[PDB]
Amino acid sequence: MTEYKLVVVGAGGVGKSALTIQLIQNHFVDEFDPTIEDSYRKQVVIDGETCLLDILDTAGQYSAMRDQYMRTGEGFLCVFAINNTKSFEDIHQYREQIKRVKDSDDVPMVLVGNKCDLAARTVESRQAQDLARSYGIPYIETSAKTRQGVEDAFYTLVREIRQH
Ligand SMILES: Nc1nc2c(ncn2[C@@H]2O[C@H](COP(=O)(O)OP(=O)(O)NP(=O)(O)O)[C@@H](O)[C@H]2O)c(=O)[nH]1
Ligand SMILES: [Ca+2]
Ligand SMILES: [Mg+2]
Repeated sequence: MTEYKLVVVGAGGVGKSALTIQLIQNHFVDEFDPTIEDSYRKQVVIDGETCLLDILDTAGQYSAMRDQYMRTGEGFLCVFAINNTKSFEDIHQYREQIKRVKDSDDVPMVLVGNKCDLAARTVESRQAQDLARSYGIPYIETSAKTRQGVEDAFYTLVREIRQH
């Protein structure tokens, strides 16, 4: 069937692994031993259509391996956490690097603000909505913990790949 290659990127500790596992296994894991991090495949139904998601959950930081997953990846979730200002400031660098390897300022992407279940917010929604608008991509707030917005974020990325 149709297979969509999705890649999850962003700074250390924003929730890349928890987000991926929440989508794949429908629960919240508190910690991961990066015995690779790596790749998962899932059959899902999106807009009536059944299809295959191949999701790579990346490390925060081999240049050729990084460039390699950026080049083969079809869509990207760019994750920060709403309680970590530094993670939001790093977003620019992840997006720039993807655009530079793919040779396109039109790569399918969704800006993800994770940990929205938390009280100690340091990044306002309006700031992140502005950044996303500046890139011309959607913004979605998520919580891997409560599952808020998780399906929306991944499913929106797939649609962005189709609408490309
Ligand atoms: N409150 C809350 N905590 C979360 C959420 N998502 C992840 N966490 C917690 O935040 C920490 C980071 O999660 P993790 O998935 O390991 O992050 P990561 O981005 O994969 N880190 P790394 O880049 O080092 O692989 C973990 O302690 C996890 O339990 C969320 O939505 N809400
Ligand atoms: Ca280039
Ligand atoms: Mg991880």
